[PDB]
Amino acid sequence: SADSATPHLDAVEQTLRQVSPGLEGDVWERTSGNKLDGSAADPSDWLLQTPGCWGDDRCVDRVGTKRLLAKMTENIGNATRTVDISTLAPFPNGAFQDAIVAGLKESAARGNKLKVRILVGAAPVYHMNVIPSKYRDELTAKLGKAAENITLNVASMTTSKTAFSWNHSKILVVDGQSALTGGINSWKDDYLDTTHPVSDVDLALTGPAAGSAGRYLDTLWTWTCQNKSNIASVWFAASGNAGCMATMHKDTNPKASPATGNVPIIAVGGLGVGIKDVDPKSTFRPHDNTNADRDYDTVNPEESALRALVASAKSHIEISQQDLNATCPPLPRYDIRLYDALAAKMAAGVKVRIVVSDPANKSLSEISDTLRNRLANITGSQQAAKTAMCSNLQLATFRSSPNDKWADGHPYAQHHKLVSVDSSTFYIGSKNLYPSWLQDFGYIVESPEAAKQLDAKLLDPQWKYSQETATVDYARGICN
Repeated sequence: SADSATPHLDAVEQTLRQVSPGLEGDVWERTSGNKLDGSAADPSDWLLQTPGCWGDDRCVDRVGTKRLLAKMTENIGNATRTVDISTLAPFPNGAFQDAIVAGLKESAARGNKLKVRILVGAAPVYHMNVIPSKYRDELTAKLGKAAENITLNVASMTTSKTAFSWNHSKILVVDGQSALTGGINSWKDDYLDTTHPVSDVDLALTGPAAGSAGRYLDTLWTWTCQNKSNIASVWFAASGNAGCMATMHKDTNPKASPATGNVPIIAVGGLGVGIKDVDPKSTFRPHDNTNADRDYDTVNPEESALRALVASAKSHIEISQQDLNATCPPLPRYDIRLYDALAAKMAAGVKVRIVVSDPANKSLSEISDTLRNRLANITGSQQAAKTAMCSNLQLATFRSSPNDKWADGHPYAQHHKLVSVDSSTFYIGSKNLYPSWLQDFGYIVESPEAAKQLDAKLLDPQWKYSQETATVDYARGICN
């Protein structure tokens, strides 16, 4: 018998086919043959960690931010057919807008005509910073003559006011062949023009998994175009006499996709609330959508995917997030199944590291108290729960230097949506682990070589400096 080289993806895949079988292909997809899109000078620069400083409370070395902007511009500049962008509102501005404009000009200068979609999600209150006809016109002016070659769709969307759902995915797909995704929403939101920048992470790849991201964006745009005449749901603006391109990706890029590398990946997203009510094909049989809505799970496979990635760990788990708990009533405070999965792992002796952003930006007591309470359910007593927790947990707030704050007095903040297990398989995307009912998207990658680069370039330094805030750290007998 033959031994799988992708045990973690195999397990996550099995769970996704149980939960969201009918969404396979569109909202989640397993592909082989991807390449993590790092040059030959720097093999790790698929890992787009911003700002890139470590050990330095003045963040001298901004190579991470500089590399992100250059990669956005380069990827768009190589477009020959399509450019597909999603983010949280507002529409691109500042340095991101400059990179979009420069890339689109470079593609046009090479003789290309492009279709371009730009989709943002809006909180129902934020409808000032979301005028799509204004953004279309400003981008068209900045493009100049290059605008003649661009068929543009720009939209802001809210899928549920009652259940607080709108797009939060952050994706750049070019020609359905290259993709960037992660937690970086904009230059200003991560305070990157600043001497207290926010730590964040994106990944860049090429290959079939970029097609997966395009199919996810086709799912959101099919709904957006179906609702383009409902002003409460969608504000839509297009160039010239262009239509609403519901399926730009299916139409302009194909399904069979050639391999560019040897990395297996599960692309996985969610549809939030108000796009699709249920996966009619699902036989899964496990208001609070995170913890008490089966139908919601079936159209939000990313939630089950992230819990399955935790469950697949045999040795150790590292979680880096803005938080594990939500502070947004009516949302629940935490994902019960996620915390139960983490508790069961510690009950087995699997190590769990959780680094979250400084509450200033305890936050920590909330996490350890909950893990302990879920462990008490499993182990039978608070004393046995403490034994399992103190012996297997590392819990801290984030720091990128030996200073407790940035040199300029602001606290460190972090916005990662990162999970890694067994120095093997990791998620980078836009989906927070705290309860949230938005459209989100990310990639789960199984590659020990890449996961070890993630250790060396991100998680090892993160812990070198964050351990100083730890309230629990089994490696030094700390358990306060």
